[PDB]
Amino acid sequence: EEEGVEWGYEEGVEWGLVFPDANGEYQSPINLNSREARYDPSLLDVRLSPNYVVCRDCEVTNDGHTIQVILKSKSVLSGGPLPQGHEFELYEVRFHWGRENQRGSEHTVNFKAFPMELHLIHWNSTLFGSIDEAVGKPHGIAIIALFVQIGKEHVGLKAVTEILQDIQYKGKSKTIPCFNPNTLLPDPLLRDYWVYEGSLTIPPCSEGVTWILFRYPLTISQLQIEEFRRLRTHVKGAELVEGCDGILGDNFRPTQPLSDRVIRAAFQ
Ligand SMILES: [Cl-]
Ligand SMILES: [Cl-]
Ligand SMILES: [Cl-]
Repeated sequence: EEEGVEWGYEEGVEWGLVFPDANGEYQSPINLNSREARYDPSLLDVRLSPNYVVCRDCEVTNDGHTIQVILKSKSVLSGGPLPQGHEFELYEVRFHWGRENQRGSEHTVNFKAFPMELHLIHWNSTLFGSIDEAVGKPHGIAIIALFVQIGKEHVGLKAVTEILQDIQYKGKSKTIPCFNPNTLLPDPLLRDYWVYEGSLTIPPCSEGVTWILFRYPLTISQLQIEEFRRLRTHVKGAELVEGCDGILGDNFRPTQPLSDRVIRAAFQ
């Protein structure tokens, strides 16, 4: 980090050489084979319950690797695969997208990739005092993944996309007045999901992450994805590294071995 270690999606050291957790057995993302998913009736014992509210204290940043929308942990998630009574607070939203519409998502479903995937990152406030303390620990982090296609405009995300112009380079941030994560959830009647255990898809790549992947995608407009496609991996004026084009895009980690993992479905 302070020793000059930059990581990215183009040229650079293999992540496992610098981030030991990346060498684990249970990494993310993965290909999800829908036919291999096992229905678990117990996921319905307490219905997965995203209790999200509007955020009026929210910062958007370009960290050179993704766009982060940092929220307030007021929105909360519980139920489904999560331990009974535990409250997972929503900390932020991160984005992964492609340079062309045929790729961009981190996870694939039956080997199909999507133009974008967004991650709603939650931490367990029932067990831990902060998200930093929860990383890498059992039941510490739960991430909801949404696949995103290209189509009609996403109104809720316009609050973000219309300020991407202001954070084109690494290290730039922008406060926005209002963001509602409810708009990132499928309609209440379209919330089939799969669950598996894995890792962060970015360094440090720690395991202990419960992944909840919704079956139904969001849509953003072509203009919206084009804004994302202008973003840069470095500060303005930086000398590009050999092999790199300075463009932040196709910012997905390759899919990882399933190993012996059981993928569960909350639906038949
Ligand atoms: Cl790499
Ligand atoms: Cl992420
Ligand atoms: Cl410009």
